[PDB]
Amino acid sequence: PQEYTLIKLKIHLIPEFLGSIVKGREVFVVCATLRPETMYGQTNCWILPDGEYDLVLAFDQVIPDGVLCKIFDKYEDTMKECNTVYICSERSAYNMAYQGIVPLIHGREQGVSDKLLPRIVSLGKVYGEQLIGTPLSAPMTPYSLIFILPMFSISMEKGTGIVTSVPSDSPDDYAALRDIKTKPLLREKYSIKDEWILDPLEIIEVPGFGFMTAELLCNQYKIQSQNDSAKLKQAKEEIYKKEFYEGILIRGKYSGMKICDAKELIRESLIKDGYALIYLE
Repeated sequence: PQEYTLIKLKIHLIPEFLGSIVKGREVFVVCATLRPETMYGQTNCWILPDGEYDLVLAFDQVIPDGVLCKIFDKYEDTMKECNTVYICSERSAYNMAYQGIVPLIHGREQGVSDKLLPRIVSLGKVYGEQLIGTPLSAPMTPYSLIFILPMFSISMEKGTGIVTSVPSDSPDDYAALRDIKTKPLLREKYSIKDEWILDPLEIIEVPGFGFMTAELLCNQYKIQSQNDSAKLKQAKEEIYKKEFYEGILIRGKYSGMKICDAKELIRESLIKDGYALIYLE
C-alpha cells in the first residue's frame, strides 16, 4: 500500500482532436514513479499504444487513520474547483478520486434500482497511439519539451499506464528506447520522427559505473529487448538499491549530494511547486 510520486507532464500542444473536448483547460499526462531523483534525466514519456486512457477532470488544489474525498451532484458543480484534466487509466483515476485528487459526481446505477453510484468525470476515452508525438512540458529535465513515445512492456494494471523515461538510470527505459533507436521498421509503424528521440542525460554518478548505469546493467544481465521482463524486473530492483546508496547527483539544486540524502528534499519540492502529487496504490 505504497507512496508514489505522481508526476505531472503538461501537454504543450493540444492535438486538434482533443481541442473540442478540453476547452481551454490545462491537460497533463500523469505518471507514477518511485524515483523523483531521476526526473533530471527525462528524455521522453512512454505510453501503451493499444491502452485506453481517460481524460479525467481533476481538482486544481489538493489538501495533502485515513483519507477524504468529495462528491458533487452534477458535472456543472465541479467547474469551480476543477479546471484541470489528467490523462490516465480509468482504474487509476478511481484511485485518485478515493484520495481526493479528482472529483466524484452523483451517478445513478444501471437498471431497476435507485442506488447512488459515484463516478469520475471522464471527458472522453483515447488510445495511447493517438498521443504518440505529443509534446510535453516536463519538470526538472533540462531538455524541457519531451515527447510521447510507445513502450510495449507497460501494464495497464499499474500506476496510470503512462510512465517517465530516464534511460540513463532505468533499465526498462534504456531497453525501450534502444528498441526504438535500432528498429527502423518500428519507427515507421508509429510515424516516429527522429527529432522526438533525445539522448540519455548524465545525471547520476555511481562509483565504478559512471553516468550510464542502466546501459551497463542491461549489458551485464544480457538484456536484449524491452520484453525481457524477468531480467528487467530483477535489474530494476538492483539499480534502485545501488543508486539509492551509492548514487551521487550531478545535476540541479542538490548536485554533489548522495541520493539517499537528496531524495526526500527533491520529492518535497516537486509537491510544493506543483510539479507532482502524492499518490497511493
